[PDB]
This record gives sequence, C-alpha cells and structure tokens, in this order.
Amino acid sequence: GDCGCSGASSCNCGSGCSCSNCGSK
Repeated sequence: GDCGCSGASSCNCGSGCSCSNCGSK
C-alpha cells in the first residue's frame, strides 16, 4: 500500500508497481 517508494508517489507496491523507480529490482 505504498511505503518505501521515494517516488511514484510512494508506489512501493514492489509487485504491481511497474516503473523501475516505483520498485527497483
């Protein structure tokens, strides 16, 4: 639920998150 993404509006979805910044490797 967003919580670690310093970008993507905090989109740390990790899984669903698409963009790389949204959740690097």
